[PDB]
Amino acid sequence: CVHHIKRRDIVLKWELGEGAFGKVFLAECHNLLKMLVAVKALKSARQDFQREAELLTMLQHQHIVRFFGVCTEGRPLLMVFEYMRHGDLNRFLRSHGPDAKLLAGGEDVAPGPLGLGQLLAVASQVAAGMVYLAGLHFVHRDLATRNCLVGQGLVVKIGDFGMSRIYSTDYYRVGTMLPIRWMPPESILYRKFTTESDVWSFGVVLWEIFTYGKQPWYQLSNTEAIDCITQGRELERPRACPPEVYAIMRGCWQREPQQRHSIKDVHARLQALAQAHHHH
Ligand SMILES: O=C(Nc1ccc(OC(F)(F)F)cc1)N(Cc1cccc(-c2nccs2)c1)C1CC1
Ligand SMILES: [Cl-]
Repeated sequence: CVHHIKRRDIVLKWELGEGAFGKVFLAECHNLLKMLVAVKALKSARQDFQREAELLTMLQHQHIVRFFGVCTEGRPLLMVFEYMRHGDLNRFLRSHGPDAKLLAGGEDVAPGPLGLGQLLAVASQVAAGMVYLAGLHFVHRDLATRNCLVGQGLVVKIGDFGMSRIYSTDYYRVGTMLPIRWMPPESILYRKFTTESDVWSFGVVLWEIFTYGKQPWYQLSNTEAIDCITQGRELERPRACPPEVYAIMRGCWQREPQQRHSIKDVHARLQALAQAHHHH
């Protein structure tokens, strides 16, 4: 079922970044539809790549980054994805925040912070991707803005760099890299990962969106953040966050996993708020 792509049809442009087990390149792909694509090159490694390819071929949704296939005939092994021009959502939020004008290039279009409508549109799209994954009983385990991508026209989709571990500071070593600031108490304490720990992570993503990409618990060390989370401390309402949006975050952050609101209900509430603000 996995689509295969000839090595001749992939023209590497430049290396975007690299991690311990992979390198990501911007490339052009021929006879796929010239087309820009993001290519992951693998540094057992195989079989894990094969399971990954099968999984990415089955995950198909408007808010999941598009996977086009693999290149296995030759070395290294390649995975081909659509190119998301505006990069990862954490960097996107940080570059479209209150200090956007200071950071902007001279030619940037209408520099300034994203407005409420745009922030709800980002939030609703991430929630839609999570509704799809929950429907498949798929647990992401690392939902965070660094793992979402932004395309032209404020199109937001869920991904997973794997190599996120630029963002090494967002993970804590115990003893495996865990994104503790995005995790609920049961995941930090017992590594219990479920659709309910993903909804908790979505509440944290909502907080990152409304703080224009700040790191959750930024004032705290990893050990201090683990202690705050397990003690039940809640992140502060962001200045740009309306009370209705903070109530949605609180619904994702109920201590008992079974008490957390479903991602379908969270998505429905964000869509309703986005609809109510469209003309205002
Ligand atoms: O996000 C991924 N991979 C990935 C996707 C989906 C997925 O399914 C799940 F459900 F978990 F979401 C799992 C893993 N990337 C990053 C990625 C992809 C596409 C474009 C871009 C860029 N375009 C511009 C600057 S960077 C980057 C791969 C490492 C390549
Ligand atoms: Cl509330």
